[PDB]
Amino acid sequence: EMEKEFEQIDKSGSWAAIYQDIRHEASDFPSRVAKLPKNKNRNRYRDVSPFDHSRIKLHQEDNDYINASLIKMEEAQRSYILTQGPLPNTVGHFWEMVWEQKSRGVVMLNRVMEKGSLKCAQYWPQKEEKEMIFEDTNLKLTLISEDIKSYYTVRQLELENLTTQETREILHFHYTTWPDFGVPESPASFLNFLFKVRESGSLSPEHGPVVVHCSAGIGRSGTFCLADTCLLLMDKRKDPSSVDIKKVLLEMRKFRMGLIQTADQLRFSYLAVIEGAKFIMGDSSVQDQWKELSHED
Ligand SMILES: O=C(O)COc1cccc(Cl)c1
Repeated sequence: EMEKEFEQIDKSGSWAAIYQDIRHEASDFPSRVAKLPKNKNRNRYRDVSPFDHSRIKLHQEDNDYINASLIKMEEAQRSYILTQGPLPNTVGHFWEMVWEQKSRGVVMLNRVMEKGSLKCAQYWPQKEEKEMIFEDTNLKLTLISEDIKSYYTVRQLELENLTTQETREILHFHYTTWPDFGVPESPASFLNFLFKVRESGSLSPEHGPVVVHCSAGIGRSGTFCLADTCLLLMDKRKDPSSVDIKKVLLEMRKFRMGLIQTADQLRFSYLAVIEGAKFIMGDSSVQDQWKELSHED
């Protein structure tokens, strides 16, 4: 059981040690396309690249490259696209990807500005009456509605293919109180947020994969899909002891490098899964307690 493993590592203070064993066992696959000189301005960080085998390709003849990976969790029947925060010159590529992959949800785990620096381009509209047009990819994006909670925001967006006049509704889930290289206030507000994404249908197999990002798309983004996948596996087998979070994280690291960036993100992931297991194990009321503790009202 992970809860016992949790106490052993906590009492022995071994998080930095567990974390280094994961770093050392992690997959290394080629990322040749990311490193082509024509793609240097498509990468936010020189040291965070998609592997060639799992990279998302844009359907455009000129240049198919975006810093985005498909993470396919076969047993859980869940897919995720993990990506960087869009750059000023890749906002059009970002929405082209959302369109082409048939995604229903975008999960954003960072603020546009953190620690006095820009972590992400402002890639969605701030007011209903001021829509965004991406000339390079022929898409229009309108803000339909915005629901603000204390520490996250849910936006309904309309994406229009200007080439075919097709429209889709995209849900933007914005977690607004999670610091870079840090961990949420408590497992409670993070779990409340993850359950809200699930409730929307955005993670369901009748849609394309959810798009998840932070600044690099590996740390905070990693924590989100590790907790979701672990809870679904636990669900699927109704056995908390059957789930090894270290093995799931290594399986995810076959698809994108660096998922979970610090030992505290790793400890946070264990905590989130352990608390989440209360619900998965048949205590429905725990979901209402999370909503209370998160103080979203
Ligand atoms: O997602 C996080 O919390 C941390 O991830 C990173 C942020 C910026 C740069 C790099 Cl290399 C990683």
